[PDB]
Amino acid sequence: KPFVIGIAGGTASGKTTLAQALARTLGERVALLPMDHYYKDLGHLPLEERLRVNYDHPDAFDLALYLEHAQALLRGLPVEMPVYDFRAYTRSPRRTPVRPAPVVILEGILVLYPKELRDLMDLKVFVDADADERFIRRLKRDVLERGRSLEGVVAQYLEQVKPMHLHFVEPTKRYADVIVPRGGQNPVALEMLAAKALA
Amino acid sequence: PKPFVIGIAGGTASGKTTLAQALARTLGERVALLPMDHYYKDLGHLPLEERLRVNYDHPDAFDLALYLEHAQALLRGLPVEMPVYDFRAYTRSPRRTPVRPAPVVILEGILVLYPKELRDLMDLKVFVDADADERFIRRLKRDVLERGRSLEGVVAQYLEQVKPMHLHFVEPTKRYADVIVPRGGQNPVALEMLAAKALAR
Repeated sequence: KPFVIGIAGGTASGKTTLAQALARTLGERVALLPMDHYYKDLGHLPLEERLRVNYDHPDAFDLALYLEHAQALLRGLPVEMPVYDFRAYTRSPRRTPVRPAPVVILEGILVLYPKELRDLMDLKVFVDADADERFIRRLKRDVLERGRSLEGVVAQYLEQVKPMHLHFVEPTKRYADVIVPRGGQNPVALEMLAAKALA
Repeated sequence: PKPFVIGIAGGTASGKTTLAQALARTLGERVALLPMDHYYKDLGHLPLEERLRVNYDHPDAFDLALYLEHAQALLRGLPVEMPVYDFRAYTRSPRRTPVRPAPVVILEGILVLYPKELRDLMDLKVFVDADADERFIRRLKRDVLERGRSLEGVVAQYLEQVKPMHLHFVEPTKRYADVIVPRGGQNPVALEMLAAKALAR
């Protein structure tokens, strides 16, 4: 019976801001599950790998765990969402609690990739943005805010992000019920999504 | 009381028409529908031959001023005399059809999101997206099966007239939309969301 909204789109497409805004509009009546909070725990491998891994490939995601959490929230059961130790680039043993709610938001680049996930959604959304605009947003954030080097941002985008978006993320757009452009700055679409939820 | 104005664009046979009509159906007498394809310029001053060569997908074929005029009228709860196209003479006939005002107005058509003046009148800008191959197929099946056209005729007309206009004029307007609707002819979720958003008033 809880309302399930899946929100997909490219990295830095504004899908995150869109989901975060949707949640804040509904307050404690929601349960947001960020797929990026579900990378495969690779503590066993050295820090040689990890960071060297393609975090945009489906195999990098602990799909099984995500689905389970999605299913629990659906059956009114609270989950222990995984906290990521970005200090060592491995899943932190710390667990952030997610109280079940009448409306559930599943957002992430591959939230529309698996059928078992799509079937759980009452509403499917794809945040669309052009590659150049998505690259620019990620750029401005990493270089201007996070102090990353220009060169590094370019390389990581080209060898890791772009090939994954084209091969896995982009095709999932045809499964969406609604496609939202300018996901980070689109009051109308936000309103439409919230109103449907409040039903 | 504004009222609520929705722009609905998309390519030919993208299902934009199907979506608008179905949305208006849910809203009943509470909605005023103005398809821009009822606003092609009057070409009586042109000999029949010249009217046959006009590309009806070029924005120059549309009577923008008259459309913008009627849109502004309905925004004031004022009814309008929407024109009717005659297929016998390939031109706008003198006969009109009254469109009564309503709390929600739907401006639909190819290029409905093309002019700035029109977009400024819209509270919600929707673009119905569909791949060109599918748009061709849909239009193809409609013309051969329901209009008795040959496959060669539809292709030539599609290649020399429709495709270039869609690429140069229609496709670019997708960037102005607030929401993109795929599979416009069969999307109850999007249709419900549009219905419920209009029912907000």
